[PDB]
Amino acid sequence: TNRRKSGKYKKVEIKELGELRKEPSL
Repeated sequence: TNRRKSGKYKKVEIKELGELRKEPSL
């Protein structure tokens, strides 16, 4: 069921990088 696995990492790709986006550090 690859579609369900992909969705988990897709959240991280946006949010976890989104923490750095809060700026300056985190």
